[PDB]
Order: sequence, then structure tokens, then C-alpha cells
Amino acid sequence: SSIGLVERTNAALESSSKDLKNKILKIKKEATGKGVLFEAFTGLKTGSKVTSGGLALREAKVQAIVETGKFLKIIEEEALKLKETGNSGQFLAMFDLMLEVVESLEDVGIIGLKARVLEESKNNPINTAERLLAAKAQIENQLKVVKEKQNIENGGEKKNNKSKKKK
Repeated sequence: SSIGLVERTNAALESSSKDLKNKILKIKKEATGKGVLFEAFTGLKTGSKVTSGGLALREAKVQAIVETGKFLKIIEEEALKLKETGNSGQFLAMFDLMLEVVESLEDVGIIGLKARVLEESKNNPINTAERLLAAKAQIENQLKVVKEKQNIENGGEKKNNKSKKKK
């Protein structure tokens, strides 16, 4: 019934992918170790909690992308194969997949410009492989730009309440 392989083959690799958004569960404990609280995020006036979290909480938001970059490199050799299949049905899931792993990061105050990547496929028809690599090239290229944001915040990281940003 099986020869060391797996059902539906590991092609989709969607099984291990689900372990990504869940892998964070570990990155969360990191801060907790420093006696950090997930309740004093931002809003408790932060009058006495003047950044009481320390740099141990900010480094956590970054430790994630680092883990994702590792798993993301694995998908490269996965989609590259579908090149022969070119099955939009199977390729379509990939597009929604690479973007999904970015949805669980929102739990760590991480908000990439993914929402913007959605229009990318809307403008250009994504039903092939070759071109697909074009969509990813942006994901990895953009992610590496997010990490640099750790220069000194005052922007994407820790958004100011005054900055409504809605227009």
C-alpha cells in the first residue's frame, strides 16, 4: 500500500507547511521566558510599563522571519517541480499558501505588505509556473527588507496611535 512514501505524495507539502504558522508557538515562549506578559502589549497606558518588555520582545518578532526564510527555501524546490504539471489548480494553492504563512505572523505584531501582493495576481493572470517564480521573488525580496526595519523602528514597527494611516 506504501513504499516508505506518503499519501497524496509530499508534493503539495501543505502538510509540513501548516507546521510553519504553528511553529511560532515556540517563538512566543521566547519572550515569556524573560517574564514578559502578552497582555501588556500596547494600550495599558504603558505609563509604568515603559517598554518593560525590553529588547527581548522585539527580537522575537524577527526570530520568526528567520524561521520562515528556512521553510520558504524548501518550497522553492517544490514549486519548481510543478513546472511539468503546470496545473493551475495545484499552482493556485501555492499562491494562497506562501501568503497564508504570513497570516499567522500577525499574532506577533508582524504586518507585511502582503495585502498588497494580492493585487499582484489580480493584475497579472497567475496560472503557470515560470511566471509564478516572479511572484515569490517578491515575497523573499520583500521579507529581507522587513528585517532591516529593525534599524530604529519609528515607522513600520510599533505604529504610532496618532498615525491613523487610512487613505
